[PDB]
Amino acid sequence: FHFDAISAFENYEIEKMRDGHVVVTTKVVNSSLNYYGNAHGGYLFTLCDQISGLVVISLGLDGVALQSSINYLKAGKLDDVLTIKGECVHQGRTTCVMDVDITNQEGRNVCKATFTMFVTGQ
Amino acid sequence: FHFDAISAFENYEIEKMRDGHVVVTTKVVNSSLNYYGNAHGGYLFTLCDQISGLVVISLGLDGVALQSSINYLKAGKLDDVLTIKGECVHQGRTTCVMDVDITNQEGRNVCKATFTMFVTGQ
Amino acid sequence: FHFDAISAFENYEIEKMRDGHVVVTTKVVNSSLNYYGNAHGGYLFTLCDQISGLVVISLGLDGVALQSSINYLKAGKLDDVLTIKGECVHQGRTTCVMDVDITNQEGRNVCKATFTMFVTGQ
Amino acid sequence: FHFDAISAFENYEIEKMRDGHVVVTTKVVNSSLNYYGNAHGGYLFTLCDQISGLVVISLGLDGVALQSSINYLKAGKLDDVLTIKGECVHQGRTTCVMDVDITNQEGRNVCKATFTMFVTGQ
Repeated sequence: FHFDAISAFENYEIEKMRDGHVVVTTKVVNSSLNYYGNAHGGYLFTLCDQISGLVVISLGLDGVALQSSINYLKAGKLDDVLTIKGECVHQGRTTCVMDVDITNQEGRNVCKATFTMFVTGQ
Repeated sequence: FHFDAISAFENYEIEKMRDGHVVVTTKVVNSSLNYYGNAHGGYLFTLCDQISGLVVISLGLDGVALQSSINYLKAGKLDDVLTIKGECVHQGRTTCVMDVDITNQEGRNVCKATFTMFVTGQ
Repeated sequence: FHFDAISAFENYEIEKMRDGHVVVTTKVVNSSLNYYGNAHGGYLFTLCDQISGLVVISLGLDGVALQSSINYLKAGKLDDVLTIKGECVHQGRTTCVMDVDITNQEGRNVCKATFTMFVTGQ
Repeated sequence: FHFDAISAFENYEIEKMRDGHVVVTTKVVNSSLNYYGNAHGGYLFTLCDQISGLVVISLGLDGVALQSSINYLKAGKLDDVLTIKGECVHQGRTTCVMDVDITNQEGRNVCKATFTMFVTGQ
């Protein structure tokens, strides 16, 4: 019947962004959560997708989304500090593939995603 | 270097929510967009994921995310009205599978996603 | 330690192959099965992938695989007659997306897959 | 109109199978190929899926397939020696996630897949 907006990156720190390697941290807040008080499925995905986009930028490329996949491994909670790590695992002539993982402050794996993108150009 | 928060469902209309069938509409606004002025990949995913969650609720179930997939077909733009349609395509004893599609106001297909969930219970 | 080769399409009937629409039937035999006597995960995928390839051919296109996804819904068994139905759900300038479903002789849904392909040309 | 059966593991060597780690090699032969003389999409998937199944066995578990994904990176060719490497990247109470990669004899990455399985038991 009613639910609040889901928001992502109301806070973040770019730790690394260089040559296809990206690390970004963010703290889980109330707008990150679903009904059950866990990190929203869309929120966690958006975290990964954005970092994927940064990997692409870091390569001097312009990209457009094609297909994306995600596995949910462990719930995120309010006040968790999530470390988002992106890597380009395949750079093709016309496509790129990015792998992105999220771990919490205890080192536990939260989710893992893969992004298949089309290279719009340089 | 810098980017704004990505937000989803700052506005929405639930048109249908009954027995595994869900339709929700929303208007694309500035917080929905990426750098290039298109609907953000995470935004479109979050739209689908939330409606998937509603399909599950509409069945009287509690669900937890496992794996999710999305295909991006056509860009969303500022002021687009996006119609989000969810259906449970498989209700298993212990898992559910939801298909979710988004179409714009011109009837064009924007994206399509599939959600594989674990049934936490009734 | 030891396992037999997995084989697909040692028998098949093309029922329909026209303008992006494909239906193919096949009977599950011993070489289709895994250790537990169910239709092998790779076998069911191969069934879908091949029919996806036929959808592409039926459109007068040449395609190359990019990314593919599958959901397993119900086990296939020896002597099942599996109906494999393929459709192009999106024909883009440079990519295609195919949806493929398998149902058994009792009308039950066995698996469902999605193929994202690159158009090599006409 | 006509096409030959697609077959997988008509030859193979298990190099490693221990505690969630699996390496298997196989040589690409004529029955592995599609129309265009490349390794068939279903063939490469079947290679990965089978090794995923071995990872699960190596853990003393019984598994059933749920959802699987694959990215195709570079074509396989006749006489290629493909090295298939599987790992369990997440062992949950009720599910497992396997990552599987294939590289050819030149060290080039051919494809990469992810398997989400349900643990039937011990």
